[PDB]
Amino acid sequence: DLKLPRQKVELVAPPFVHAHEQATKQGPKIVEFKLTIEEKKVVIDEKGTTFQAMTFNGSMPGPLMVVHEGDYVETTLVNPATNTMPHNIDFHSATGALGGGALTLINPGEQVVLRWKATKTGVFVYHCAPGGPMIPWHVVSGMNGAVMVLPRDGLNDGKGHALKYDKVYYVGEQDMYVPRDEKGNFKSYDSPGEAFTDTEEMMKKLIPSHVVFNGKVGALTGKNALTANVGENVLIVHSQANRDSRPHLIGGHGDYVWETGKFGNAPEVGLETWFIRGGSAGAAMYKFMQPGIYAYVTHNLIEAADLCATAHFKVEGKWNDDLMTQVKAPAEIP
Amino acid sequence: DLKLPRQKVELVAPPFVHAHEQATKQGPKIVEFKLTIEEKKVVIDEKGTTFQAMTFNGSMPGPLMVVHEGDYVETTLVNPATNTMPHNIDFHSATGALGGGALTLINPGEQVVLRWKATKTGVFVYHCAPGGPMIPWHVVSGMNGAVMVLPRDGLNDGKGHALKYDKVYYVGEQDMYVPRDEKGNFKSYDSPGEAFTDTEEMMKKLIPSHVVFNGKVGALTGKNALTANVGENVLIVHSQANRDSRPHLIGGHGDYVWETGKFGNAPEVGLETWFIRGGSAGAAMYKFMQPGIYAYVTHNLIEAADLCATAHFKVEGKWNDDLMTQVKAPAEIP
Amino acid sequence: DLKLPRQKVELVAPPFVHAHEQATKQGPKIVEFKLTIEEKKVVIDEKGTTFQAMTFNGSMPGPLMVVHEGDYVETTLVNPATNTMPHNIDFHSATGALGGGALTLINPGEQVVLRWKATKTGVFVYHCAPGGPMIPWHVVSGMNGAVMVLPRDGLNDGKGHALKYDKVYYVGEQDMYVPRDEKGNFKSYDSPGEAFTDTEEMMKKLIPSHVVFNGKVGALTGKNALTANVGENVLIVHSQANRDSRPHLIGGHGDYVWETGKFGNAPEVGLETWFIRGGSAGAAMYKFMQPGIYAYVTHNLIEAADLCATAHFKVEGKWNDDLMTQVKAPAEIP
Ligand SMILES: OC[C@H]1O[C@@](CO)(O[C@H]2O[C@H](CO)[C@@H](O)[C@H](O)[C@H]2O)[C@@H](O)[C@@H]1O
Ligand SMILES: OC[C@H]1O[C@@](CO)(O[C@H]2O[C@H](CO)[C@@H](O)[C@H](O)[C@H]2O)[C@@H](O)[C@@H]1O
Ligand SMILES: OC[C@H]1O[C@@](CO)(O[C@H]2O[C@H](CO)[C@@H](O)[C@H](O)[C@H]2O)[C@@H](O)[C@@H]1O
Ligand SMILES: O=N[O-]
Ligand SMILES: O=N[O-]
Ligand SMILES: O=N[O-]
Ligand SMILES: O=N[O-]
Ligand SMILES: O=N[O-]
Ligand SMILES: O=N[O-]
Ligand SMILES: [Cu+2]
Ligand SMILES: [Cu+2]
Ligand SMILES: [Cu+2]
Ligand SMILES: [Cu+2]
Ligand SMILES: [Cu+2]
Ligand SMILES: [Cu+2]
Repeated sequence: DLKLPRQKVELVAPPFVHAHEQATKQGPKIVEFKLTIEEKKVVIDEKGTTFQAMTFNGSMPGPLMVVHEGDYVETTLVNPATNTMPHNIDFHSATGALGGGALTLINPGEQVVLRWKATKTGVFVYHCAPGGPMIPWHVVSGMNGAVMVLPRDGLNDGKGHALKYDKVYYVGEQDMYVPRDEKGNFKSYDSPGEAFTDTEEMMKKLIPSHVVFNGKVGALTGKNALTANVGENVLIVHSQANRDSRPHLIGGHGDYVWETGKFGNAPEVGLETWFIRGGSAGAAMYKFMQPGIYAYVTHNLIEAADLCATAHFKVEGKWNDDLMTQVKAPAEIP
Repeated sequence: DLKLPRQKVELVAPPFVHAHEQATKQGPKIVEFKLTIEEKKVVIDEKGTTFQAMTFNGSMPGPLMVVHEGDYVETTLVNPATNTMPHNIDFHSATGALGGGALTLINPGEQVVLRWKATKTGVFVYHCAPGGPMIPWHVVSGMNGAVMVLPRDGLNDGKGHALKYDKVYYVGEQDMYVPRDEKGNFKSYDSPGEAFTDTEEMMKKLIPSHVVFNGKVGALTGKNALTANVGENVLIVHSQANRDSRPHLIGGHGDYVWETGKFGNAPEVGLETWFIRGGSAGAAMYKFMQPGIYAYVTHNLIEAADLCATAHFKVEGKWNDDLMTQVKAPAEIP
Repeated sequence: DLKLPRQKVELVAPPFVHAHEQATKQGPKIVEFKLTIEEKKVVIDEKGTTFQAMTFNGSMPGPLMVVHEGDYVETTLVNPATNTMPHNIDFHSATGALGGGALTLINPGEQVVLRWKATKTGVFVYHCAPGGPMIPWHVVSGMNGAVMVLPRDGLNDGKGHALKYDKVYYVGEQDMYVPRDEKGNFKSYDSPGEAFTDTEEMMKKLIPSHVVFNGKVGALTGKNALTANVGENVLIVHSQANRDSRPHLIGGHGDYVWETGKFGNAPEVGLETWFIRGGSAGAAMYKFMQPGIYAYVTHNLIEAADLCATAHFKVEGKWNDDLMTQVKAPAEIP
């Protein structure tokens, strides 16, 4: 009975985001997405530690879905027969039926189609939630992503001025719980099922072994560093489906920050470090002023440097000596 | 010398709240409350784990006290001779004498009467605080509740519009520290005193064994689920006297949220998950749009599903297919 | 080429703050500071536990630096030959080069001079960040402080009214990780280098042994209690470079709070407890209304009472019985 135009989106793997308009003259449409669940053993660190991951579309985090307020989001969720467990999807952006979870439980070999109306603006978590103790387990195994619901007029600063980003990145942070054997090495498992008992015991102690961006230590460094140029306004969407995080751009700021992630609220300005509550997404925009390398971290520095939670930006452009200068290089003390 | 009318309140056990007006034409009064401390061994989980609780009025949390700005709150605190320890009360809503703690220390067999002027609006924690290492121990043993100080004109959205709730619930979250014996079973103790040494050792490691609403795993489920109807605006007051929490209504939102809990500040709008700082209360209101079961959790999902921190709402009314619909039920993949 | 007047500041040890103007008619200047790194073994608790500290200017936290928006901050960082490690400095208030860290790495026997323009108002962390796993280690060893960048018109409430403080204190909170030996006693080490392996292993488990203000349990109690008088407006700057905190003034409030610490945002009003995200500074002002002793804590009460995180205020003036009174002193129950 819903007679609106249909638009398909081709999702892209994080940290990139599929093409979209900020402000739009389009009216509501039914925006069609497909997510295909993949359970797979992956490597999560430079030492070769393995992990029984469970993913939407093969990635941790799942891809960012972008729509506008008043759109209808129609998702085909697919659980191929090559998987071992039931799965579903809960959208924090949606209203009713446990976010959609109560309507989307699918066994291996099945698919389901859910539609929800995007009545709330902001960035929001989505995650699997099959029931009971499976809920945390599927989430901390990687089954979480985000969806961004933009105002049709684009973003604003709460004082009448438009805020337009030149690019957007999606940083999904994942707390992981990898058990150790008696001598202190990380364990490997043959299936998610086999990993479950030891993983749950560790989970209940509330200390992760790894905290990573984009699924692996170092994922967003080297060839895969984030990039910008001086003068570019970059939006960084950050999600954490289970545990708090405190993002910080080393050498920069959050010029405009929605730490609770919801665009009906004005952004805060000029932040050093912001806070993503476990179970949410937030967003920060920054206009780069200086070239060079920046690190984007959670500012629990133990997590950042020792447990995996560091990304880099490589920024091109001209150095601004008015903003910062080395007046005297390192020299022997007089 | 204070010549105002006196009004007695009959407190009720959480999650319910004693009857009160939102907006009022009454001027200030002296509002009289009684709290009677009870130390008691209770069951906190479905496996029969026991716990040496210490409570105001027999409940965890202690009952919600509701007054208006400019009222005077006169509390008779009673420590019956059947208890073993000294106790007191600190109101975060009050000014002076460590919140009242320095004026209310009572041995078993004694009572005291404290009056404080409600000069600050919002929801606030109250808790026992007898001195030194006893302070955390009495709090994490259950000796905490909340008090709500309403504006005399009721709540507003910060943009001129009244916000009236149809009902209010009080969810008190309790971090508990139950030691285990060598083979890994929870220990039982004959008295709070006997539980103290092992409990303190565990407390200092900062990981709870249980995180519960209303004193027990499953307290706010089944016959004791929270309830609403589609179209009802429900206020949920959430407190945590010792440790952070991140509330989330699964399948809903926080339409208007005071996460720091203080009504002199405008609410934020349209939240997915909010944050209650340890040592505070916050409040969220939501107008239900869909029938069915909702879960109200802390969105550390390990705490929610595995350590006890899940409540349910059962909501009656008509399903709204515009907001959400299952377009295609689970089916075999083509 | 920068032709502005130069002004030297004599830094003072926390919790005190060097003399400065709130509102000023001065235009921009180059404000000159010196920080001299000291590695030293210190006592951190009343039991005599020792700790391999690394400090700016000999203190934990490092001293508060105060300037105005648009000033240039020129810091001479000195690493004497008596130290063992390289060190640097990252200012969260600065733009570029990892906050200055990429321009300030100095070996023992060297110094460097960095200048940055104070373009962002608020309170901000500064900390050492030499690279890799050294970053958390130097920070949690004590190498962090703060800088306050005031508006030239002083502070305001966001509604047109000036907020002038009568005094300001700087409370730096430090999470410390002191390993234990087999029988459960804290270990002592002969050098920071020797402490590193055991300290890193503990750090990665994310539970501190101590959480202190001003470098030691009890530092801000007794002779060294903070002080005020009834009617005095006190600003409390609170920093935490690595881990979250939840400040609370027991018996008081946060009348005006910048919990994210940034003066381009209006303060929140009337808070009980606020939240300092790890990697940030925040600020709260309170006008004292009652004499007596107050405690200033993190409201994880286990951390406050058992791990070290309690300061006192001693406040002089006249008791206000309208705000609070003991109606009936402790007496036997009728
Ligand atoms: O060497 C036997 C001795 O080792 C312990 C660990 O201290 O257990 C190890 O050996 C057992 C027998 O091979 C294994 O099953 C166990 O998993 C391993 O830790 C003791 O329990 C045992 O007495
Ligand atoms: O079987 C004795 C042996 O067991 C240990 C634990 O490994 O201690 C247990 O037995 C002691 C004597 O009964 C108890 O006091 C103790 O509480 C219990 O754990 C060893 O310490 C002991 O050598
Ligand atoms: O008494 C020897 C016995 O003690 C253990 C600890 O259970 O190790 C202790 O003694 C070793 C030899 O002196 C020390 O190196 C070690 O540091 C200390 O804990 C056992 O490993 C050993 O069998
Ligand atoms: O070696 N097993 O944990
Ligand atoms: O290189 N020393 O001045
Ligand atoms: O068995 N005692 O912990
Ligand atoms: O039931 N299978 O389409
Ligand atoms: O006794 N060494 O940890
Ligand atoms: O001192 N008893 O009332
Ligand atoms: Cu799943
Ligand atoms: Cu969720
Ligand atoms: Cu008590
Ligand atoms: Cu308190
Ligand atoms: Cu250093
Ligand atoms: Cu930093």
